[PDB]
Amino acid sequence: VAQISPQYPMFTVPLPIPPVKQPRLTVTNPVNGQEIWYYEVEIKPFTHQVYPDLGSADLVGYDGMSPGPTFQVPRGVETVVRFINNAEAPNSVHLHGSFSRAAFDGWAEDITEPGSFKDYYYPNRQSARTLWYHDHAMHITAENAYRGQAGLYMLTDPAEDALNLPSGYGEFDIPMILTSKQYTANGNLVTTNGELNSFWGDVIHVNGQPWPFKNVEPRKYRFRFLDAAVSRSFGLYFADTDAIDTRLPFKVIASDSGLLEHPADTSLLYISMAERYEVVFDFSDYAGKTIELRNLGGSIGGIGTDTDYDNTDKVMRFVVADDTTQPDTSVVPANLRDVPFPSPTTNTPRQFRFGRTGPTWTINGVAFADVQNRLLANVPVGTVERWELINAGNGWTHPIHIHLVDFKVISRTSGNNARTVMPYESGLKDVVWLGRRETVVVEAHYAPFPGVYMFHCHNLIHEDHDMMAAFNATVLPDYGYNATVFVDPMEELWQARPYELGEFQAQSGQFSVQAVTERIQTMAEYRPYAAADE
Ligand SMILES: *[C@@H]1O[C@H](CO)[C@@H](O[C@@H]2O[C@H](CO)[C@@H](O[C@@H]3O[C@H](CO)[C@@H](O)[C@H](O)[C@@H]3O)[C@H](O)[C@H]2NC(C)=O)[C@H](O)[C@H]1NC(C)=O
Ligand SMILES: Nc1ncnc2c1ncn2[C@@H]1O[C@H](COP(=O)(O)OP(=O)(O)OP(=O)(O)O)[C@@H](O)[C@H]1O
Ligand SMILES: *[C@@H]1O[C@H](CO)[C@@H](O[C@@H]2O[C@H](CO)[C@@H](O)[C@H](O)[C@H]2NC(C)=O)[C@H](O)[C@H]1NC(C)=O
Ligand SMILES: [Cl-]
Ligand SMILES: [Cl-]
Ligand SMILES: [Cu+2]
Ligand SMILES: [Cu+2]
Ligand SMILES: [Cu+2]
Ligand SMILES: [Cu+2]
Repeated sequence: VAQISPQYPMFTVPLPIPPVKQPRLTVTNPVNGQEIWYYEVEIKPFTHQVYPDLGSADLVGYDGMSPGPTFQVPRGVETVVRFINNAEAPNSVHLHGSFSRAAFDGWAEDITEPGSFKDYYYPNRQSARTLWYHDHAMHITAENAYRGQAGLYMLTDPAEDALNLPSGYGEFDIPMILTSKQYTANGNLVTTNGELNSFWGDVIHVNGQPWPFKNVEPRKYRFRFLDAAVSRSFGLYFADTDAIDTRLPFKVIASDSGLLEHPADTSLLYISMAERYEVVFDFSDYAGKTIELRNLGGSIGGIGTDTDYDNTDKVMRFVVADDTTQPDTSVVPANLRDVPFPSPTTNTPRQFRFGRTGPTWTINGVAFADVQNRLLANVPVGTVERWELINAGNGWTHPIHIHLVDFKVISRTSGNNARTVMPYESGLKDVVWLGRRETVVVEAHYAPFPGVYMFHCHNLIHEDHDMMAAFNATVLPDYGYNATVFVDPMEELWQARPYELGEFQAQSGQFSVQAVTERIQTMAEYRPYAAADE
């Protein structure tokens, strides 16, 4: 249908790379003598000239930019990130892909008001994967995400590095953070506020830039795809501009939770909100060509309901040079890793139904705000469980996120007989897309930390009104590991604290080296992540 946003100059601005986010300092952990990387992130308003010939867009972002700066963390280095609210509305930060303790996982009610800051303690012990950090605050997630509180967080393993995949952030390892927005005549953002069905957007962005180009060498690139959009699901394919309907093959090498067991040979990638897929594309056969990254129309080929616009079939262009600077020495092994799949269970699955109760998006007819009713499951830590995620509806689709766990997609049924399980769903994931009339069974090990945790739809419109609920990953009082201070997300010890702008800019009081050191050494003594130690 006709584009509503003004006419944009297609493929004329080059793809931005979020900078890598540098720690302020490191703090000796008294427990193990190791260095904890400490960072400061300032959430603040800024403007961006999106449309060269028009007004500015008002955004609010991690360190005054969208996407946020990219985190790059080796497995086994604990990080502490002080997320500092200097904006107009509260925040709650969720590290999506992290088995963070309940109080460091971005619980929607665990907010930071402006003039406050919260310290998040992350383990960084999981399998190498593309994580992303984003706002999760009660009822205001859609707008906080859309206005630009989302950035990448790369968990790296030297073992993954010995597979010799195309490498180097900004070089042959490219973040591909997709968003779908709408602009006014004056080129500001159209707000998602008061939207209750879906906010599709008619302007496609990669890393915050509408319809970019990148100049590439005719060799393999590692592409880290993330759908950071509010509501748009995609069917990605690449075509030579000479033949825009001819889909070029590529390999999926990883899903949400990290590497597949084997690359999945693919020509069409389904990706919905909050899904991460890592692709290797070989430009070597296309020396001298423009490859266009495109999106499947017909609401992702009849899997979705998304409205398509004049230009939502276009993502960005790759202008392929005649030659490499030096040889491409990277490969893609047939065997990437042994995926730590959960031990299969025969226990009867739980059922969660994603639908409507009048004007409200619900799970089992419950809204997240209905505190009484929203804790839908108690799972003993260690348990493997199958959840059957049900979309009975033809008029909505629901990418379901479970916090804490990595899961195996066991099965997909479709009431429009459209598809089953996809080859790139062969590994471990933390989001799975319920297309039209789709039921999906996932299997997860609810481990290793006890806590109250969220699960929900990642269509941020639906999440906010109000398709979210909670599970309790439970232990008996004799469990120890200080479980009593890490099970309740709203525990006083880990709550936001106020600060003054002058303290923050001068690196004094609470931001002295000394205070930051004392505060993080105190946190470390509680040993939040000990039970994972292997
Ligand atoms: C999520 O599940 C956890 C279990 O992992 C629940 O925490 C448990 O809460 C009960 C009471 O809330 C605690 O037992 C109590 O101990 C004191 C004596 O020291 C006494 O006042 C009570 O009679 C009772 O025996 C239990 O220790 C605690 N477990 C842990 C490990 O903290 C938690 O309540 C659940 N959250 C929700 C929202 O359901
Ligand atoms: N996006 C939406 N927002 C609100 N209501 C919707 C939406 N899409 C569909 N509905 C309504 O919700 C109900 C269920 O929609 P659904 O897609 O299941 O409809 P259907 O085609 O009639 O399927 P069935 O015959 O199995 O009910 C219907 O009353 C429909 O009109
Ligand atoms: C739970 O948290 C407490 C609070 O930090 C830990 O207590 C510390 O333990 C170390 C080593 O035993 C001592 O040297 C500290 O002086 C303790 N501080 C306090 C206030 O008690 C405790 O070890 C943690 N327990 C577990 C099981 O992880
Ligand atoms: Cl059930
Ligand atoms: Cl110990
Ligand atoms: Cu998320
Ligand atoms: Cu998450
Ligand atoms: Cu939904
Ligand atoms: Cu979430």
